[PDB]
Amino acid sequence: FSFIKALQTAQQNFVVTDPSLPDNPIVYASQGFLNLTGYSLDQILGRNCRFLQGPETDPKAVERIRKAIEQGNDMSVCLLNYRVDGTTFWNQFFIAALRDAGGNVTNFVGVQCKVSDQYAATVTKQQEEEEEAA
Ligand SMILES: Cc1cc2nc3c(=O)[nH]c(=O)nc-3n(C[C@H](O)[C@H](O)[C@H](O)COP(=O)(O)O)c2cc1C
Repeated sequence: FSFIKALQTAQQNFVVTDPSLPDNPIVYASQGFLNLTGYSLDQILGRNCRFLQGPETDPKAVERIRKAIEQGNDMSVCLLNYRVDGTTFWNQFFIAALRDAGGNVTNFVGVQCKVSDQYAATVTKQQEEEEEAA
């Protein structure tokens, strides 16, 4: 709740989605998200965030995000995302399930952090090794 306030003042790139609506659409996007991705609000409001994914996005990573959403818990992962002009960037992605006072999930918050090639090489390597383990 103030978590979201904290992201605003930290000027982060994030969206909030509403899983009560079909296909878990975006109901808010920060200015930082618009700047990073090059989309406008009209393009993304009421839409699922998968438009950030492209042909070279690791599907194992997308799957990890899917399970956390199905279970209503938190995770992070580094994957390839795509801007509106089709240019790419490395995204250290974080997602949190927001629960109400009764413990029911009301929202998801996805924070996008653009990261370097150097950083991404290490983390995706570690992710590949984790996947190879299981
Ligand atoms: C709050 C939120 C933020 C999201 N942000 C991203 C993102 O930055 N990058 C990404 O590749 N997927 C993002 N997604 C994941 C997709 O929306 C989708 O949940 C994922 O691709 C798995 O579900 P699907 O198989 O139905 O596409 C986000 C999802 C949520 C709920």
